[PDB]
Amino acid sequence: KETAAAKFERQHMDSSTSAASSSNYCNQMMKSRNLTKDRCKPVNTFVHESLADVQAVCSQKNVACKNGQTNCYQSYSTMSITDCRETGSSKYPNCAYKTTQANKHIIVACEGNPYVPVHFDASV
Repeated sequence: KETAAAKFERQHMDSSTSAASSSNYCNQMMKSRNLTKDRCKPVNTFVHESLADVQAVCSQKNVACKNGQTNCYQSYSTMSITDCRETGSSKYPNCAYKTTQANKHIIVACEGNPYVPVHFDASV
């Protein structure tokens, strides 16, 4: 089955673009990354950075996750991110999202050897 690390990349990484280029970015990416296949994922963040730069966060500032786990890390630097959240009209299978671009620090949970992101916790 898909590993947690691979799931993180599919759900949260977009090294192919430097920022969201239009209001339809989230609609298209949520679909393309299969985040709308079985239900409309309510909220999601994409990170417009290299994979290595995001993986490196696992060696940056430790902080407890929202759920209390202690394997979370905040990036030292801000990153280009896109916030995706369902619009009021979103209704499966016609999932619909508001695209918001931002430059924020990220907080990720990490696991494994290599020690890599497995969950996106927050943009801050």
